[PDB]
Amino acid sequence: MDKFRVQGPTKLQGEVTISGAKNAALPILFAALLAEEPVEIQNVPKLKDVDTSMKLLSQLGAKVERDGSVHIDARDVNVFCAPYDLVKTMRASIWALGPLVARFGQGQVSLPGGCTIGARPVDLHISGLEQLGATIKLEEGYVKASVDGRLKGAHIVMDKVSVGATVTIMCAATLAEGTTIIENAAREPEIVDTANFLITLGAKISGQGTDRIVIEGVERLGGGVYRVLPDRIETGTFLVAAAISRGKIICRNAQPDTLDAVLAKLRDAGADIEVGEDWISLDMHGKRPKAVNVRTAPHPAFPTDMQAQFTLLNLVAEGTGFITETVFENRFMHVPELSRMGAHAEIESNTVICHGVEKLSGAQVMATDLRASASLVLAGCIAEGTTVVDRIYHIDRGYERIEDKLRALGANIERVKG
Ligand SMILES: C=C(O[C@H]1[C@H](O)[C@@H](CO)O[C@H](OP(=O)(O)OP(=O)(O)OC[C@H]2O[C@@H](n3ccc(=O)[nH]c3=O)[C@H](O)[C@@H]2O)[C@@H]1NC(C)=O)C(=O)O
Ligand SMILES: O=[P-]([O-])[O-]
Repeated sequence: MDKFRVQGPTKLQGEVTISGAKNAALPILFAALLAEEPVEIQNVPKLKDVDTSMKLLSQLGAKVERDGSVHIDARDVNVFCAPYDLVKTMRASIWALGPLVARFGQGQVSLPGGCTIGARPVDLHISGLEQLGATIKLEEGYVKASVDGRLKGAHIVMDKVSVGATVTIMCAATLAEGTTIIENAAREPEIVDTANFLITLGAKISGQGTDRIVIEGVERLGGGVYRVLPDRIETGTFLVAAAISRGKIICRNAQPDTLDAVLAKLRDAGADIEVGEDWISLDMHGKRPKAVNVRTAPHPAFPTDMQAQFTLLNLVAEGTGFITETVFENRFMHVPELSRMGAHAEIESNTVICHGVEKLSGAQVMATDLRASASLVLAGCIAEGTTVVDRIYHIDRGYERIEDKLRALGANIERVKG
């Protein structure tokens, strides 16, 4: 059980290089199961979620190695099941289903269960596949999919907006007979990156990043080389790190058009922001941030993966600000932890109401969330005294070596093995 011991207060300033998007890497690694010649994915972050993906790929029969880049040879894939033991540790494994059924006509993936952040059903994944001609049944907890021959292009109108299901259907359709059209598709940058990787292998896709995606089936996909886009969530997290510590920062290897909503909100909090073509700068000019009001929603609105960080900002800001969550309505476990550190907040239904205090106090807190818990580490950096963040293996799934980057910004942080 690793822990972070953090010493503050400390003013975070300097620069940071952004790693590749964790949530682009993942879908792409699973899309590689479609490829019949070898592919190299560049700029992949070193995260536990990538490790788990590789472990699953390999288990399926693919040939996988890695450093900066990941290498995948999916020619000899010969087992078609993502077993309970893996899926339970990372529900994104469900992404194996699509490609497996599209290419080999069969696929067995464990049905994911409960998550601490809220209800997370996969009905849209299943329904999308059935609509593409797959037959799907559930036995022994496995969703078992099969198709005689290959899938058939279809006009699919999505009941609600879903990143996961949009990816599942998009990927499966690349090897179907004819044209698939996805209506009400998710527009997340990562879905664009995934589509562009697919095209690189010889797929025919258009409309990615808009609500309508068109896929023209081809008979087989090849190999190639593709570089993953920068991680907007990591970028946001560090921008926020500076904004709460009254610091200044430059983020290198960024993609600004990816963060419109976040940057706009940071300006409202009083930050001075400039952007280049692959950098973002933020300066607080020694100022304490002003409270803001936020509502999470699918891209390009403000992202749920940034919600906890902005909650922290508000909790040390001037005034009162609320944050409403419309994507994961129970994603507030960070709030009671920040309360142990002297933050003043209440939760009414799916809105947190924050009353900013001048400074927080060090305490023992517990991580539980892949992305959200990073806010506990950030809190540690600006709190008065010593904070111990327990159970950071969660954070290790989500960020590449966060302590190294924070230290290079002035943080007093240490990883211990209690
Ligand atoms: C928490 C993850 O980030 C999440 C990110 O929060 C969400 C939204 O941004 O989109 C991905 O999740 P996801 O695919 O599960 O999210 P979505 O499917 O868009 O969620 C849609 C919403 O509709 C619901 N939903 C989803 C699928 C479905 O079949 N039915 C359904 O009702 C879910 O409850 C959810 O509340 C990212 N996960 C990955 C691996 O990319 C992470 O960082 O690991
Ligand atoms: O359920 P898994 O995303 O921790």
